[PDB]
Amino acid sequence: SDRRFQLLAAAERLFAERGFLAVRLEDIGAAAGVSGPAIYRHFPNKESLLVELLVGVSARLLAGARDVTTRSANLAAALDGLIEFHLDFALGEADLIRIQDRDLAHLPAVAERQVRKAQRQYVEVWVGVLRELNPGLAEADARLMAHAVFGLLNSTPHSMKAADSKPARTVRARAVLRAMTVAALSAADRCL
Amino acid sequence: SDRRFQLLAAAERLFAERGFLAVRLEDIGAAAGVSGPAIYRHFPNKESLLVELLVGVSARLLAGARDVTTRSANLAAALDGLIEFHLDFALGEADLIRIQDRDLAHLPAVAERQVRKAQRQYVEVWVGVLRELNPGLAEADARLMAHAVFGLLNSTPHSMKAADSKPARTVRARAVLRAMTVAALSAADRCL
Repeated sequence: SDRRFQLLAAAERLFAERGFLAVRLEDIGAAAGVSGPAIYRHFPNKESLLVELLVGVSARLLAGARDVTTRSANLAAALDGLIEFHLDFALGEADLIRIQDRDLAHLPAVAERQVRKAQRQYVEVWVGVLRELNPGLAEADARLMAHAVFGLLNSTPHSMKAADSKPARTVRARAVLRAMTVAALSAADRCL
Repeated sequence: SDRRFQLLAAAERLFAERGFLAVRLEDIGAAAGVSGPAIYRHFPNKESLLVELLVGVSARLLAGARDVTTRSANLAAALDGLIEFHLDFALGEADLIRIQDRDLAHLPAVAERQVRKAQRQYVEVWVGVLRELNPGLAEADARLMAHAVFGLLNSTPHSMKAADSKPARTVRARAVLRAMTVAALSAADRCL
């Protein structure tokens, strides 16, 4: 029916492999599996994809994270809920992490401000939960731990590349990273 | 005597705060503290600084990391040596990490290839040490562990920004980060 979402999918990958500037809109629809010039109806032109792609997913992850917090019985499980929830994003949507890391600056200034706002709030969602579990942590302490863990979790692009993606490797990748992050937050709490 | 290094120093800060593209060579020497056109003798023009800056430091960190391996009494101590050696770079040379994050693409093809070559080998130095400490782990495990740890350590620029640099905060950053990375690497050895 609607060839739009099929086209976004193609953009995500092509922006992930070769750079945003490297990728030309012409071969987005070609590699996508879509018609000729009917593409130039909803995604003229290139920058328009990047914005929906980044701004969209970023707004979700903030909502999705703030949901985990609301739905959690207590704080202990809220932290686990986040760890898992981010791990899902981290291992599943490994393309968007690379796009975050490179092509965030080739986003229109209005949308860039917007995406950064969401990231900041998403870190603050963690900080909130991380800091209420251990009130002896300062703001900057929670932040440090929060970015630390994300740094660790979002390091997957340097390991979970296209020539890989085997589900046996993914679940083992998940198993470890989880184990790493939980033990990293615990070491932090004890240190301070 | 020779105001080249003073010019290098200026560059690092200016490339870190404002983007590479945004930085004009004119105001590198201005904010640096140097003469007018005598600058245009050893660093014409802009791109030249970025290459010496990145290629120099990258090639050093490889050497420095490979030194830690050699001189260390045993393997367990070689890991602590590396963790501490990277912490030195991660927290101290915070500017470069932000430049490695963004403006690696605006390096000439020959230099970019060389900078990535060093990063790759620097990871392999860890891999080598991390894999001999636990031969139960396969290659792809020790890679994921290495990149995991670097993601955690190189998350500093999201906290230790220019509006700060109070040494009390850095020793705390160093203490937490080390504690987190050491606890994380063991969790990895256990889980798998």
